[PDB]
Amino acid sequence: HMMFVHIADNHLGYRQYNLDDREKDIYDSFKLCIKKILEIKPDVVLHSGDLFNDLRPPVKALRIAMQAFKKLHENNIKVYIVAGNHEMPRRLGEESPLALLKDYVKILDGKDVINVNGEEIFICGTYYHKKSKREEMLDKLKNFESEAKNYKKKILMLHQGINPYIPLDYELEHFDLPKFSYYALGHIHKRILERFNDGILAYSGSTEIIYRNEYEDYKKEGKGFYLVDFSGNDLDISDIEKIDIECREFVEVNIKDKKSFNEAVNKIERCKNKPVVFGKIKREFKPWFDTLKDKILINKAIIVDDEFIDMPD
Amino acid sequence: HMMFVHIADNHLGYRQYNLDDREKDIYDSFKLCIKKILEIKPDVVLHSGDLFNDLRPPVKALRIAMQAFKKLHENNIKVYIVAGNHEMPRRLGEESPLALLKDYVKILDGKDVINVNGEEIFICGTYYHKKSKREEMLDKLKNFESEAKNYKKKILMLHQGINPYIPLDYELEHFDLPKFSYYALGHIHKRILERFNDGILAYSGSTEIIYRNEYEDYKKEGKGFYLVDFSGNDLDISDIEKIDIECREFVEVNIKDKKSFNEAVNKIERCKNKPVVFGKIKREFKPWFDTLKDKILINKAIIVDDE
Amino acid sequence: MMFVHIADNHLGYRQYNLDDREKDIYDSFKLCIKKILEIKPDVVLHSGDLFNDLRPPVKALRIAMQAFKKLHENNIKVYIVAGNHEMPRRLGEESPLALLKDYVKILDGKDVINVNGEEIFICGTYYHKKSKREEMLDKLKNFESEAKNYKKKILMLHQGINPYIPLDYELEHFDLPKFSYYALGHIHKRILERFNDGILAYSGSTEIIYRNEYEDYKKEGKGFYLVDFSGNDLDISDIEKIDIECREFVEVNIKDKKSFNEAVNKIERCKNKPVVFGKIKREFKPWFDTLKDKILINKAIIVDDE
Amino acid sequence: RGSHMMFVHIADNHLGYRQYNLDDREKDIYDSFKLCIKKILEIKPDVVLHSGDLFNDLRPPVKALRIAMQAFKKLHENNIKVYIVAGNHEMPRRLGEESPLALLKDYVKILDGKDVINVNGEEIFICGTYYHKKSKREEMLDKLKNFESEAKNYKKKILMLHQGINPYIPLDYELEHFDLPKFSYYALGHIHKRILERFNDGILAYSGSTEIIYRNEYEDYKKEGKGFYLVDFSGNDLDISDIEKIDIECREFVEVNIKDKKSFNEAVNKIERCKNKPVVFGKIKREFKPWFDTLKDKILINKAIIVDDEFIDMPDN
Amino acid sequence: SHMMFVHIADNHLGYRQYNLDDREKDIYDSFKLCIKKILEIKPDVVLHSGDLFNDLRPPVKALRIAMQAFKKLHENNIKVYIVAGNHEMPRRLGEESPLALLKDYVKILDGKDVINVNGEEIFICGTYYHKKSKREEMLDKLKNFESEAKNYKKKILMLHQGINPYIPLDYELEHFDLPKFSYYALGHIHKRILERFNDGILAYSGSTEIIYRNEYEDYKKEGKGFYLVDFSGNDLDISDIEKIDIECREFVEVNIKDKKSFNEAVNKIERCKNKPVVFGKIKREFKPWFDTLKDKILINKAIIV
Amino acid sequence: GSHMMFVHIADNHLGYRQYNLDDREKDIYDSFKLCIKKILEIKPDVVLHSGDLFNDLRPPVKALRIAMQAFKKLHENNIKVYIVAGNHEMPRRLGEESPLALLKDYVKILDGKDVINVNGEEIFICGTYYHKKSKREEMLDKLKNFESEAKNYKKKILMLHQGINPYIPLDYELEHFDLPKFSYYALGHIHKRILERFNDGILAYSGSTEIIYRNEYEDYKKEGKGFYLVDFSGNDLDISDIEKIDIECREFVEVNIKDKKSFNEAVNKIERCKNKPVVFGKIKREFKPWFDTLKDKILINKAIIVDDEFIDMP
DNA sequence: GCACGTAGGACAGC
DNA sequence: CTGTCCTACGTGCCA
Ligand SMILES: [Mg+2]
Ligand SMILES: [Mg+2]
Ligand SMILES: [Mg+2]
Ligand SMILES: [Mg+2]
Ligand SMILES: [Mg+2]
Ligand SMILES: [Mg+2]
Ligand SMILES: [Mg+2]
Ligand SMILES: [Mg+2]
Ligand SMILES: [Mg+2]
Ligand SMILES: [Mg+2]
Ligand SMILES: [Mg+2]
Ligand SMILES: [Mg+2]
Repeated sequence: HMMFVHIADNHLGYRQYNLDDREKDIYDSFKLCIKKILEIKPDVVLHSGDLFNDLRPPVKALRIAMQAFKKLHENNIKVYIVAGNHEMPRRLGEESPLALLKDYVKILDGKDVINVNGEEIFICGTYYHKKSKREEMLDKLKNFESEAKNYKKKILMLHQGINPYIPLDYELEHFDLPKFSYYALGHIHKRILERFNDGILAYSGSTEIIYRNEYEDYKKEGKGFYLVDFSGNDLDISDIEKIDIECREFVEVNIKDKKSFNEAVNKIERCKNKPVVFGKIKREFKPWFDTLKDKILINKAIIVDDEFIDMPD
Repeated sequence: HMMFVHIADNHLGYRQYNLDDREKDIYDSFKLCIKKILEIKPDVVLHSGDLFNDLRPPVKALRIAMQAFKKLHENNIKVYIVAGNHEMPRRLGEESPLALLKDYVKILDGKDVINVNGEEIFICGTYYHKKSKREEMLDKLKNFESEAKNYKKKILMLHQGINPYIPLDYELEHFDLPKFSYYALGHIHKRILERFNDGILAYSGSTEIIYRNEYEDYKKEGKGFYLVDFSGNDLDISDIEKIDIECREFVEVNIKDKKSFNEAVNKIERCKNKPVVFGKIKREFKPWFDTLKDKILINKAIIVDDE
Repeated sequence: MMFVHIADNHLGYRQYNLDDREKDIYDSFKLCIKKILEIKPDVVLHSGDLFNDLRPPVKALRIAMQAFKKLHENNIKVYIVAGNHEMPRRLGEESPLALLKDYVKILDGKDVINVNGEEIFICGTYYHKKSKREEMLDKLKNFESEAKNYKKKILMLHQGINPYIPLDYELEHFDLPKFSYYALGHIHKRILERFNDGILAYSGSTEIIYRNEYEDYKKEGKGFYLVDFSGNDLDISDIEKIDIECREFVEVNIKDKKSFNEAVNKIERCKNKPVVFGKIKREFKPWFDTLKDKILINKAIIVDDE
Repeated sequence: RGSHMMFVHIADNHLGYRQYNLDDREKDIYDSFKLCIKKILEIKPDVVLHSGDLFNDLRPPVKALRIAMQAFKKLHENNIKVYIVAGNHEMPRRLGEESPLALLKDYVKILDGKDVINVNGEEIFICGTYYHKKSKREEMLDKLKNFESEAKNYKKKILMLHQGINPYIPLDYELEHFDLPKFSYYALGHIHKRILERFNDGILAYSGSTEIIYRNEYEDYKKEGKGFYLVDFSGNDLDISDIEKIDIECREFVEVNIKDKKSFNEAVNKIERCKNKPVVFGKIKREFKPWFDTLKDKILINKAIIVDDEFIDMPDN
Repeated sequence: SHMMFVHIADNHLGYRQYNLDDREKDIYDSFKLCIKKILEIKPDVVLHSGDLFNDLRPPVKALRIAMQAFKKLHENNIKVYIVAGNHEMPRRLGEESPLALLKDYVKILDGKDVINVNGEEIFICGTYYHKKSKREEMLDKLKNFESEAKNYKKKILMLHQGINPYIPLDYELEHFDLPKFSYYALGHIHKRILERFNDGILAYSGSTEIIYRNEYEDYKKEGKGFYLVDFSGNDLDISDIEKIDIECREFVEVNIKDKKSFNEAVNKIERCKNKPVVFGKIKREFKPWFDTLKDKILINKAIIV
Repeated sequence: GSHMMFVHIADNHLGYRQYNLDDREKDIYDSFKLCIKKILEIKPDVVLHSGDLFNDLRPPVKALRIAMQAFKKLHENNIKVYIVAGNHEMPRRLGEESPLALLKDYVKILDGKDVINVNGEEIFICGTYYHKKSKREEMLDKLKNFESEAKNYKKKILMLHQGINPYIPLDYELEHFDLPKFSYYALGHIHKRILERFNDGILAYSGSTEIIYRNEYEDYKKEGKGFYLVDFSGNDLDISDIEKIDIECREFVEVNIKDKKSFNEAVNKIERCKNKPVVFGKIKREFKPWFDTLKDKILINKAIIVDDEFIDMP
């Protein structure tokens, strides 16, 4: 009877390694999500910020974003967004690139109660605030709890890092946020879904490998977005699907012998799309690995001249 | 039966001296033109490029731009634009911010025939080319006249510099461009209107003082846009009205004595808008002039420790 | 006090011209070193044949230098004697042992090492040929002279001694003076036993160099010795032998179904992909070729006879 | 001369090469190298570019390794940074095999990419790569363009390579001259003759071999002399005028053509005149052979052909 | 003793710094001062390593002084050798060096010559200043000298160049360029340099006056003048080399930043025995005060701030 | 005989480099060295040099070499030499020295009197350097003092380097009536040969030893360049006792090529030359490339090209 | 299908 | 008894 999508951190227009192919990769994976959300046709899409990677994004990025969210709004899919760190103006009077989506998307900086078929469900959220302004936020957060006291299904949207989920730094502590049915969170690029307070907290995670860390969460959790159903009166992890998205493959290598060289080539041959390779290659195997340049997107491996006597337990 | 607007070089989002106020100024003068164009309700608006000052212009610039061209298209005014030096991509696959206006505007890189009341009229244009590709351009230009041979009222749109009107550099020589009724030109920020070939050539000029030099052309010719009627079969200067737009005034000073100082105070009081001051002021007169810093936009004046 | 006696690694030896085999040698060597590093003895005595050639592969050299650096950085003093393989042949030719000069003391005489907290006398010399036995005897007698007033004395040599190796040998058992411990090398089988009121040892090679060494690996095991020499006297009881896993070799004689099953059983029972050698009847050839994925190399002779 | 910047371009020492199976010749190669090294230490440049073939073999004799390691240590200890590219001789063949260049890892930077060196007080871009074959020229072009890309916004750019370039060596060659982008200096090796000349908007150089490795190198030894280059690169532009060529004393070779008393006496004169027992080669008439056999003590090795022919050849003037 | 000889260079006759009569006179006077001491010494040979004149066409007075000097030196049956410096070297073909005017008193060196002194026989070779560009030629030139000196025991080389260790930028030759000679009579380097080199001893006589603003302190540390080697015995070393220094114009450096540094200025300036040249930096506030004593000073061309 | 003879030479302008040509600078040298040679062939008793030996105050070194080479050779043959400083050789700045100074050991620079005793007579010489017109006053006083000391002398010679009013219209430093009665007037500042009786005696300008300005050529053809050879054997001297030594020097041909004739006259005149001539004058544009055929035959072409079509028909 | 080096076996010793 | 032959085969270039 009801379903909604939690996505965030697309970082539209990010250009890793200054590679054209990569800027494309970000766009494509985004469009892939949009296609899937259009295939799913949920009632709501919660977007937890960092739609754009920059404050003044390339025209292609804006074209795609506007193109996409128009297509969603035309399919009677309601979309809520909170501005991420990257989308927050710095000069006075400066506008967010999110402003271009004003006609297809609701930018959240307060409460809103949305009536779906056939239920009535409460949403509140706010833009990215700094660690500096945490005090400011607490009042805002408490005012949200206040107006949500009498609501059964209440969703909170935020673009911050919460203390256990992100070492240093973080803007909020986990005991800072009130009881909500679902926590649509965004600033953290790894996939996080788990019970919290008396409900369920979530980071949708980035939709492509944006920064240097995300390599293992790609294999371990996969990148994409969440699809919460919220059909019944209760919600648990059991009613939350993770939609995965194919994106640029990264293979990590540690070529030190004939075996590790072949394991590398196997991993590379097995890739559907020309991978980004990283890790370490011993000097002695370097020119031999250079034979795979046709089969590889870019080689970001450190070359090691050192002769190690490393032996296993 | 027909009238149309030639505007160009608004340079949206240019932020002169890194000043907030200057970026506003540019917005303001643009939005004024749009209001005045709406008060006029012409049939066509020809925009000869450099609409945005940047390739990835600020968000406010894009919102202003889209709202403006929406407001024009919803009033059934057809708009043509050609991309200027500033709106042209560098990388392959980089897109022009003009593309964000695709829904209200025809971006020209070829011909198009527009049917007015009750006439049929030929328009063609192309984006900004470099001097380097002049040969390429000649081919393009010759093909336009060919496709226009049997047309009586023909308008050509370009965003280039033409050799007599701008010594160095320029991309085309004036004898490069074929016979057309009207030349909708851009890239030269001063107002230029004069007869040419067997028709009438125009540079609409910038809609605000972009560089410090264009200041006197504001004083001397005035900045804004053109309103050509093109009602009869022939068109002449008599049928071209120039719409002016008030914009930020600049004051030049050379204060070494009481005379030039008093002239300075006079001109500053004489200004309608808090002026941008530049020129020379003697070191000794420095603390005396700082009394008007609240009464002035910005002080970009040179200090002279001698004369 | 404690010390390690190792020898005959034959670094860079490439048996059957096999990549995997040259590796095997490196690997077992690096492993002894790791094991030596986990133990952290005071001294490491190396009785020669570290390298298999005078101009060993770059990797072998690279590995060796790293190894002894790591040992020297852990304040373990290392003595080595030049083996037959490490001895220059044309005049002016240099030994690959020279590349280790900064981590290792190459022995051609005496040296007294002060440990915590004992004082102990070491002597040794490079590999001499049979030809120079006369020469060597004097050298040994010169050692005995300088060691008379010393309590704990070790002799390092890389030779074959007459009883321990039928043919050939450079010294007779009665050629060598009385020492506490005879740190010897050049015989690839493990030899440890009391001798001349002391204890004589060949550490044995650290990998299967010749196909002959095949059974002594299973029967005695390859690696090195760990002598402590803590007390005033030392006996076999205070010598630990560290074993090393290495390449297994299977012998075959396939002429019927029995010997075939003995072979496949022996091969599957192997921990590391085996080297097979021996005799196989021609009629069994394509049938045996089914196991190449489970085998390193097949050096068996094919027999067209009845 | 100075400077804010200076560097030495050396290559092709072929350490451990043993020509004619002569101990003496093997020594010669060693000696001349050491002499280059000594001269560099007296010069004290900021950088030393070595364009490969330091060693003649993949598994070089121990003496060569010690001499080599000693040399680059002594250079590194005097804070001269050394960049090297792998020559044909130093490229591993079996998979996993190591280059003897690896033994210099701590004193030398092996180039297979870009690197920007900060000198006092200038900033200069260096790039290079190991030896590629003709077979992999395509592979190489992409890499070379990648250098051109990464050097455009750089002022001083040096390219290091160990290949033969098409005009400079008819057949064979791995690259064509139009393959390589504009660089300030082309630090090249693999052609054992001394080559220096302007090229593109810059200057291309072969340091040449530091001793007579193959039997061909004779005349360029006499005409150009073997050793290395010393470029200063102090100013923003560089021309030949700012490139000094350091010569090196090495084993003398005399070419002889003994056909009469004159040519015989001229042979003996050149040989007696030699500082070091020369390698004699060329032609000796049969009739003069046993007479020349008197000088075997005075000669390193005699590689001259004996000619039985009686020529009635006569010159005009 | 039985034998002695002199090494001098870089007088730069006719240099007129800041267009001052007194400066050009100073150079002259100091040159003539050097000449006086050479006459007091009475050596067997006099070696001059170039840059005697500052230009190829020097003023007539400079030409007069020089000729007069060497006339006075040649008349004592003292042999003199010279090699052409950078400044004395012709540009057009057919253009002559002013040294040519001294042919009657002097031997200009561009090759070998064996001189018999009392009572020994000694080998001299040298050549003029070559450019960096022509280093190759020079090496060949040098190689031919070594050849003709191999069988000679006492061999002296005369050159006017910068050698790589002794002068970073620029130099024409590297120190390993020059063969073993008994004495390296060098020029073009205005600072005093004397030290052993190869199997012998290399020397730069240094300028006889302060040409550039740099040379002020090197006059204090090494002293300016020329070298006097005897070479009577079989061996040569520093032990047999006396250096005659010559009194010349004092230079004062200033940095007036407070009353103290000003007082330090007055102390050093009043300390000048000879009408001083003042240079350096002066604070805006302190300009007029020395003008009370400006009559007591030669010229104030200190950096303008 | 005789008992006495001497040479009057002047204005060699040594180191002059006309048209910036190596050959011209050489020519000046060559003609000078030739004179010295002829003087040595002659072996006169005295040499009077009326100034302008050098062309500048700072002459090129080659010039100084050649000059000194010459006067030493003259002084060593026991020929005493007197010289006066020309316009060119007189210092301007205070303390500046004359290039004449470099010749002190072979030559006497005159700025006063000196009596030289010959075999077996006693004869008076006086002279002075070049003074400007402005300093004529000084000079007249100087001159009265010269006439005064020579009154009781029978053989008295005057050396000057000036232009005298009739012999040179404008400008001149002295009037002809400015100089006193002397046996011989050794004069120099005028490059043309002038010899004539004057004040019961004889005045002479030796003239330049080469064509310094483009004008002097026809004066060379008509009078010839070189020096004078005076004997002064009797108490009086007249033209009869003055031999004029001529010197071959660089020929200059003037052309005025306007027609076929004038062109042919040009080619003839050039071919007739012993030495590749300096050509000057006018050549019509139309004849330029036809005249370019003679480049091998010519030292330098300094003719104006006239494109103008003149109706010049007298 | 080729080439190349290493290994491995053997024969020559003044 | 070092030296060097010969043959055999692993491994990579390649077509
Ligand atoms: Mg983010
Ligand atoms: Mg974020
Ligand atoms: Mg423009
Ligand atoms: Mg514009
Ligand atoms: Mg062994
Ligand atoms: Mg052994
Ligand atoms: Mg090579
Ligand atoms: Mg080579
Ligand atoms: Mg000099
Ligand atoms: Mg000098
Ligand atoms: Mg005159
Ligand atoms: Mg004259």
